[PDB]
Amino acid sequence: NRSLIVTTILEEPYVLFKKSDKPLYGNDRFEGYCIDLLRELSTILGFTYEIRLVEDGKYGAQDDVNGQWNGMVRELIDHKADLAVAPLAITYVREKVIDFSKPFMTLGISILYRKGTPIDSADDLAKQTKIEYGAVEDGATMTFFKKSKISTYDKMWAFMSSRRQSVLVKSNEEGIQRVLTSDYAFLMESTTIEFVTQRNCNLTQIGGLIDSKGYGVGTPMGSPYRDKITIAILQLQEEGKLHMMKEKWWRGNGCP
Amino acid sequence: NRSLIVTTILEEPYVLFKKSDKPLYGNDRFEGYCIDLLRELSTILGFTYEIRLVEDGKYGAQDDVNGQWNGMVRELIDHKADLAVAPLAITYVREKVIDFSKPFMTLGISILYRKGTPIDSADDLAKQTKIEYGAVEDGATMTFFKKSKISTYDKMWAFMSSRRQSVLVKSNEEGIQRVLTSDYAFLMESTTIEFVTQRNCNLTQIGGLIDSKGYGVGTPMGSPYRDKITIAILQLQEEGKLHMMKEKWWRGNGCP
Ligand SMILES: N[C@@H](C[C@@H](C/C=C/c1ccc(/N=N/c2ccccc2)cc1)C(=O)O)C(=O)O
Ligand SMILES: [Cl-]
Repeated sequence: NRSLIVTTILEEPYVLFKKSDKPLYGNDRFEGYCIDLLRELSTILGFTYEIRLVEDGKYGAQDDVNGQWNGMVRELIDHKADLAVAPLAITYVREKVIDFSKPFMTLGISILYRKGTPIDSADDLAKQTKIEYGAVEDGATMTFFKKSKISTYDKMWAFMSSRRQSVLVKSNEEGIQRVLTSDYAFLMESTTIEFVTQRNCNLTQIGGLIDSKGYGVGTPMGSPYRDKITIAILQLQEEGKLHMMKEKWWRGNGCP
Repeated sequence: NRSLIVTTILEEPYVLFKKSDKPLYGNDRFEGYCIDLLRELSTILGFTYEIRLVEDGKYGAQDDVNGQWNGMVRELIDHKADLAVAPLAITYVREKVIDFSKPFMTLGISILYRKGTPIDSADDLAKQTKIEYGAVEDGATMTFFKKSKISTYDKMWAFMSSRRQSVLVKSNEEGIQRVLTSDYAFLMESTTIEFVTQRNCNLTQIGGLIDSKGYGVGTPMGSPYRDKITIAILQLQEEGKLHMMKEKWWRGNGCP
């Protein structure tokens, strides 16, 4: 029964500040899917924890000049947190430097856009330059296009790469706003798209999932929590609890 | 330098004997998704191997009286195999006794039924009695329904259980043939449903995934290969190689 430090990041509906008229204290300031998941994990494993929002505000990417990591990944590497419980994508490059639990949610990159247009796939966007499109700078989604040898997606990356300053945004809050107020398609993880489209009733996911990945709890390399967390996740999945938590948090405010 | 012993089991289209007019020897006698996966893994990690078909023809379950395991899971526990490369579901009870890689495929229980009807979900079946529905008796799909506390799945279990002589079958093939000839829906893994619907143009999956689980490569607890194989699988996913393999082994002769 250690007391752990858990790093996480603000992103609805995984983690948000709980609405209140007066200051809330400590872990009580937060709510969301990942907050509920962290509570269920602590019940099973028997630990208390302090939630600390990641200090530099980032998920985790590697500086290609100096090799250094940032974000929640770096916090784990440096043993500044015990666990990262967030919508943090399990990717090849990250799994090499930290230990992820098995996934608690499965998803893929897709496209956020306006409802009734001729666009129907990544190919449709890749073909033309008239409708702009991008992703959040330095997330797994942007990293995917940058590294992809796949035809359409190297082509999409050229468009993005040569327009880094315009089409790449700094957050999801900013991407969504750009979709809503300009002619722009936002490349984004499908779970987040599904939350957005149950709120902004004039937006939609375009096409299928472009790839496949999961979110996992991050731990430092070698951590004894990693396997215990994987086993607790499997228990919660088999009890129906992960599904119930997803329904709780994605229950859109009634989108006609 | 030591070759690995890989336990597996015959299961279409994951592992089958290859039909060929040309002489085949040893491992080359097998083909399938899991064989292609093993070959990619051995190229990436640089190991040689011998494929062996599991002695008791089982994936792996624990005896409810004496606590002993069988199947491929037992071969890993006893250190008789280094890897199990098969569509072995990553479950809580198994993950406690062996080390699974991360999933190479993610799936769930779903519903096989004919096209063209107003039936659109599990709930549509649950609240009627005209259309019969069932599953393989004593299979993982049945286990789910029996333990679920969800209202819809509870009704479904009560129906299937009480009507077991009428609606449960001994094999997927008996259930599929029944969907084709009679007013009957069949519950099984979505991977199997996809294989079927690619070959039976008059059939479809109804609704989405009822639960969520992954197939993973098994290794003995503590194996140094587990994390390596995880990292190779993530590389293959990101390169689009696992998607290409899935398409190769699942695609049928096309349907309008
Ligand atoms: N979930 C993905 C990240 C996800 C999208 C969002 C990435 C993102 C990256 C950095 C980020 N940073 N926000 C701040 C905010 C304030 C200060 C510094 C940074 C905000 C969002 C994606 O679709 O790629 C991952 O795990 O990398
Ligand atoms: Cl793992």
